[PDB]
Amino acid sequence: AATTVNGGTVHFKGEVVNAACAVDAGSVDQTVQLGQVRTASLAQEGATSSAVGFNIQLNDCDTNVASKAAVAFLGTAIDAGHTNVLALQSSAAGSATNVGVQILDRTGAALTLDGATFSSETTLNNGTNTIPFQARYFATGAATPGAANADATFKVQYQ
Amino acid sequence: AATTVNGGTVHFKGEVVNAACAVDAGSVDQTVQLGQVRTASLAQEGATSSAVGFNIQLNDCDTNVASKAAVAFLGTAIDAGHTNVLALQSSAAGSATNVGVQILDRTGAALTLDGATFSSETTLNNGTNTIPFQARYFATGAATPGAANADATFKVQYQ
Amino acid sequence: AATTVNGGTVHFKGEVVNAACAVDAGSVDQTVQLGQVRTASLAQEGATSSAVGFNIQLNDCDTNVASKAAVAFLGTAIDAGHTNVLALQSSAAGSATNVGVQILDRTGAALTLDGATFSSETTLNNGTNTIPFQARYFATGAATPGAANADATFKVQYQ
Amino acid sequence: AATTVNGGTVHFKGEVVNAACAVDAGSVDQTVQLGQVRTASLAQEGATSSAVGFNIQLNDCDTNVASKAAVAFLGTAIDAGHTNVLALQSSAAGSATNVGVQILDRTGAALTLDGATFSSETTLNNGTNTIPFQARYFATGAATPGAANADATFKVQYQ
Amino acid sequence: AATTVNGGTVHFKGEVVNAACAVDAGSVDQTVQLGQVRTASLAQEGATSSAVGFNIQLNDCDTNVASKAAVAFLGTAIDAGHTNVLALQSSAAGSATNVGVQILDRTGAALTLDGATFSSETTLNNGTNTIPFQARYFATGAATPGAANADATFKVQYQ
Amino acid sequence: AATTVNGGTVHFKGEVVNAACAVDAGSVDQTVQLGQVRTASLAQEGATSSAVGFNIQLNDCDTNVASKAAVAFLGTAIDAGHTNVLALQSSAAGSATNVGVQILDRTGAALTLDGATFSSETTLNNGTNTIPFQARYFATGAATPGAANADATFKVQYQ
Repeated sequence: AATTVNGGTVHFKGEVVNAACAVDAGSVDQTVQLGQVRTASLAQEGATSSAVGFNIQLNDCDTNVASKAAVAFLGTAIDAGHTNVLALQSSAAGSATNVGVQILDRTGAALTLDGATFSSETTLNNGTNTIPFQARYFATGAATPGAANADATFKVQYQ
Repeated sequence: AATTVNGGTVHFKGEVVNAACAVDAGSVDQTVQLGQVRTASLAQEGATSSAVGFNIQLNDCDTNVASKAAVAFLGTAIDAGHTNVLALQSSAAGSATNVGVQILDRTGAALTLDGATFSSETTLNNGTNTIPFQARYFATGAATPGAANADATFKVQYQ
Repeated sequence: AATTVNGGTVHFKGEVVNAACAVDAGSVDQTVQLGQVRTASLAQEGATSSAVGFNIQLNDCDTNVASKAAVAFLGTAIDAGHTNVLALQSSAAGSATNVGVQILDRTGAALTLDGATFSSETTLNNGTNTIPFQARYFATGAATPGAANADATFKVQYQ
Repeated sequence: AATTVNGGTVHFKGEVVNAACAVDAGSVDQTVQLGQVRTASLAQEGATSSAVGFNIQLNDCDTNVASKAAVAFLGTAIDAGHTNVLALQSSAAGSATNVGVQILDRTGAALTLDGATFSSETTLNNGTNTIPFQARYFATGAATPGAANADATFKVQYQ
Repeated sequence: AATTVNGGTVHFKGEVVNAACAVDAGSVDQTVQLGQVRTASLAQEGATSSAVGFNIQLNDCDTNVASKAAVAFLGTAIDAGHTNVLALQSSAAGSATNVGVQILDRTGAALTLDGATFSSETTLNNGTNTIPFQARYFATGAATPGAANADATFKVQYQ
Repeated sequence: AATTVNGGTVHFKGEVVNAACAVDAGSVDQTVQLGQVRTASLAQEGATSSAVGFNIQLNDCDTNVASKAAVAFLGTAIDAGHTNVLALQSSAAGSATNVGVQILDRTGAALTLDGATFSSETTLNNGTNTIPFQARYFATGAATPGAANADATFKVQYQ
């Protein structure tokens, strides 16, 4: 008779921005799988494999508010100096060696995973704008077998 | 020869309740994303956006044991007085301003995030009962860009 | 020479039940699309549009074991009080307003998305039984443009 | 004017291997549903139901590099001793009893979910090799109604 | 001009072992939820509910180094004498009564949470070995509503 | 009637810096797990295993204020002279021997855990800058089994 208990838990994930563009609910998080890459194939100093395609959906956009648009990516360096390529996940005893995922900016040139690296001339129109980006496999030298997992955060700037 | 080492770790999350309703294993924790909300859109004193939908699954329920059912939500106030709306996560230098997520009770009226606020006439039947709830964006005045993340805990009462 | 790597992943989805009815492998998950609904068309307090048709296939059924059969649906309320209608997906900044999908029980009367709402006199025969159900668009008042996506879980009771 | 916000998130899932075989992007994760199994049907000590079929696609394969090929599966034991059969998901209050999914190796004999159980003579050819495997329902005694969900990880060895 | 400040913090969690088996980075910590258990259901002296399934991934394994393998679990006793069952978390005013989680060894028989209780004949093969284990709800008598949370540490022995 | 008691406790963790970069709330503390490392694998004088990837998020950054950026790490020496590698946690009777975690600077060369070792040419842009860093396993000679846990503090300099 009269029993108070905790049902479950609800995670309210959200983020406030400007009146220029807003990422979709199911667009916030996207799963992009590169696949299994062979070491022999990526055993060259500066080797590049097929580039995966993916774009972040962003509905609710205006043109009078913001005309210009910038893009950036948040990640880690594959081999320190090579900040253009992403690094392994966190498997010190199960990851790969000199193997990562490079990020190409829609601007035309390859971007570097720095976070605040906003160097793109994206056009913002009235509707559901979308930011395209590529991500291929990049080797710093001798690719090794193991784990080639990682993560990146998308960035948008309204001007 | 003969090496004893610690494999890994196992988190045993559980909770004992009454013989009226029991939350499902994969129903215990649910990820609900509101998305990116524009300040200009939520720049009104008492502004409300689209309300997200979500229900907590609860299998194993009886009718002779408990007929009535109460529901409540655990969270924080957006602007103190507005305890009906949830508050920001914890980013003092990256969160939003006057922006939160309101909780609507299935009873019909809007509920306030107080925890012990059990004001709902939910009918408990024999089977897998479920508690519906909505959660839209609520502005206390001038919405600001940044972070609009938060969390809430579900509550159930058997009578 | 001798390289051990992780091929892929296999998700084994299953569920044990009684010897009365068993859902088919390809019948477990069904994709039902309502389509694009106009606000002006659903801008009435308690408006209803065309009802979609769909039935869950369930082979392997007995008659001596269970003669009676109950049915229920798991979902969320469109406007709290209106628990009979489903709610939006989770797009706080891209969903609709006062727009949802109602569920009609094969029993004749409209059922409410509560989960444990088993109120149907379904006849269980020897063979491949199937549970019919309808789902039309329901407006609580002034329909709004955006997203009208949601999900529901089917429920069966053997007696 | 000039507003920097976080767009979304991108999950870069990958894995480096040898120059013998590489799993396809859409082949990495496969959804295999067994369906609803009746207790009465699996209420025998060592009962087996229909076996589901599924094979992991693996393009980019060589023959001069690796001629032999091994296969293994990662999972849990249904009843401890019965490590050959998979166990329930994690629903302590919603799962089944003595009900699981057995794994059959393409080698001919049934394999046990141990992870490092590589006991198969798979032939590696030049092209897109594929590893076949079956998975039927296995009862340790008296099957119970509830949840029969689980997961397994595929394993490949190049020699 | 020239400002030195502390960025953040990095927790380097690791553990050195033998050349027989090594737990994966993301396998080190695993989240296993039992769910909500009803008192009436666990109100019997020595009552047992559904057993959850879970296995600790351990890549990098050899066969010539270690052939035999032992397993153990670290936890607390539910009711002192019943060291086979885990105890509550630490909520003296919010936990349950006579309610815990039992641990079943893959060896076939049920193991007791003692830590150094290595009584299993696990076979170590070349590749990614995995240790299966079950964990159901165990009542010492009259189950009570509240909190049924706890934790356990995995243990492995190479011989 | 009228009872004054202490509810709980709230830890207010914060840090004031310059107008060049500010670490995120959930970015302040990051959990990086290396995993289980085999002694035989790290039984070489100056052995290095897979390097883990991780970057500290830092939103709110300016370009006119600070253009150059320095980075440093705070930790202990694995074997005194080897200040480039981190040392064990504090388990004098449960830690490892000659086993630690090296830190690689994004500048390209490997950095030493000294704290005030700011030797990196990081570019500061307008937005959410991020500092990448790697951390692999480093052996001073004969690796031993036990504990390989440690901690490091991130450092940033604005110029």
